[PDB]
This record gives sequence, structure tokens and C-alpha cells, in this order.
Amino acid sequence: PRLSFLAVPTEDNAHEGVKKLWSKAEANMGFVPNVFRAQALNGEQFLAWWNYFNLLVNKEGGLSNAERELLAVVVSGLNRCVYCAVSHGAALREFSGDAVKADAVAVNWRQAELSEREQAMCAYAEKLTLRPAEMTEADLAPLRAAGLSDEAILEAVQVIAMFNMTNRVSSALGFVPNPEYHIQSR
Amino acid sequence: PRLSFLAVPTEDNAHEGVKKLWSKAEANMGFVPNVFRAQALNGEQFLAWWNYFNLLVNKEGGLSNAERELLAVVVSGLNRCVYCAVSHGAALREFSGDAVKADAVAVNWRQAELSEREQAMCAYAEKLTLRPAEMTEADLAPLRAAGLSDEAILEAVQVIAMFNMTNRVSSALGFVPNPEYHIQSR
Repeated sequence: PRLSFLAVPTEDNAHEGVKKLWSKAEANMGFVPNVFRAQALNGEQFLAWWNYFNLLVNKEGGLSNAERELLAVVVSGLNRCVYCAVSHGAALREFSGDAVKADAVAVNWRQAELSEREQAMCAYAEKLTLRPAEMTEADLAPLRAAGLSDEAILEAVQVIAMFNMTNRVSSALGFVPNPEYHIQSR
Repeated sequence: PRLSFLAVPTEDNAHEGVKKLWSKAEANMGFVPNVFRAQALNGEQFLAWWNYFNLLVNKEGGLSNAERELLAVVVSGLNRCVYCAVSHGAALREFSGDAVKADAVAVNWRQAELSEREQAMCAYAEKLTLRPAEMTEADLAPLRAAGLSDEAILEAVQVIAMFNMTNRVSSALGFVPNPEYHIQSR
């Protein structure tokens, strides 16, 4: 299938750290995420990007995985990125155990049954995605009312902005999510 | 479960024709669509609305069920109405047999594998939903290039506008899609 609008590195010409990541992804999930193939055309840039993204979104931090995937799903729905919508909706279904909530939040978090902290985080994510020029200090007040430390607030801001980046990369270059994501934790 | 922001008719005060429609919904699907409960507060208006909507979207016409559900899914994704997104995504998965295509079109039809006719219909639907003031006769040229008769074009315009209406009703009054839709044809 056509993974990208640009050339995709093959096993022959790929960076060897890209190939090591391919083998690790296949040992761990049964497939290689198509982003790992498409975006890896520039090897060292891709490896640095993956280092940062993996540390911020997947590894342990100030926010739970469920909260990060909630932010990811809201942002990807707003920017209308199919790759991130599908894959991180699968991730949110897995980490939350509530497929109904994931499906609702993917469309409109206002029409989901969310905690007050989830509501604050989703409103903040939507404002930062759609109207970045209008951010004020007062916008942090709900987040602090929900018990988010400054470290957690920095992490959440990073996640929202990082998905504003990945949405643009994937939509500009025509990335396609793996079929496996559609059936996961459904 | 809170089906509505307004009062919901009970079995005691519901219109009799509303109760008869509840009975066909239970006879045909095993449950009553939550819209049939919430929107039926005004009996005669709901019954006329259902007559029109059922004739236009579900019954036999110039467009296939799959094409109508494609239009519905695109419009509901653009207006971010959870009820219509979930229910007509189930319908589109059923009529198309392609869950991947349905998931992709729900987010961004540009990132789905669509025929040229589907592309024309989805671009037209997006323009009519987001920029209705900018519609021109020239916008009909791709639809006619895709082999759509004048009757089929009238039906498609009706479908797009009708979902621009139901999205607004369901989002304004807090309608909640039945859990069954999330599982259907997955």
C-alpha cells in the first residue's frame, strides 16, 4: 500500500537504527507502525523525533497514558488527521477501557461524560489547537483547579503541541494508519 | 442515562403515534433509538420530521444507502455531532462493508481511498456544510461529471442539508446515541 506521498525507505537503504526500531516494533506488537516507515526517510531526524515523542507520550511522566491519549484524540479530531485519530483512538480505547467515551471524545468532548479534570483538559486542548494566539495565564486556572501540578501542565501543553505537529506531518505527507489499529481494544 | 437536556416523553404522556413508532423501532432493531425518545417531546412535529427523514435517508431513492451514509458521516464529522457520527457511522460500516473507509471518512475524506464520485460528493458536502454562502452553479459541475442525475443531485443536497439540521438539533439538546451503535458492523 501507499504509505506516503514521498519515497519510503526500504530494507536496503534504511538507516540501521530505523531498521532496529522496525525489528523492535515487530517483536513487541506484531507489526511495524506505518509512520515508522514513512517518516523515517530522513533517518537521524526521525530517530531524534521518536526519542522525544516516545518519552513525552508513551513513557512514564506527570500524566497518565489515558490523559495523554485523551489529549491526542481531541487534537487529532480537531485537525482531522486520520492516522493520529485511528491509532491514538485505539490507544485511548485500550488505556481507558471505555470505547463509548473514546468514540464520543473523538468527535466532541462536550458531548461525552467526562470528569471535571477531563473537561478542563479538553477545553484547554481545543483552545490551544484552534486559537493559539489567544492563550492567557487565566486559561491555566481550570487546570490548576483540577489538581494539575506545573510539571503536569507543562507535559500537557507539550502533548497538545506535539500532536498539533504530528497531525500536520501525517496529513501533509499522506500517512496511512495500520489496519490493526481499527480493530484494537474495540 | 440522560437522553436529553429537555423533558423526555414517558409511556403515559407520549403521543400515540410516537408510541406506535417506538413499537416499530423495538420490533425492527431490538431497541428504541434515543432520538425517538428525546425529540418526541413535540409529537406531531417529531412524526412529520420522521416521515421526511425516513423517506429521504433510509427509503428507496436516487442514491444508494452507502452514498447517503457517506454524506451523513462527512457532515456529522464536520459539525462534530456525536449522536449522528456514531449512528450513521454504524450505518456506513453496514452499507459499505469497509470499516477502514468509514473510519477514514469520519475524520477526513481526503485521507480515505475514495472513488472520483465519492470525492466529488464529499467535497461538495464539505463546502455546503462549512461555506454555504459561497455555493455557485459551477459547484454542481463535478457532481454531474460523476454521473449524478438532477434528481440524484437534489437528493444529495437534501441529505447534506438535512444532516446539517439534525446535527444542530442533537448537539443543542444533548442527545446521546444508543450503546448498540458502537458495536454494529464493527
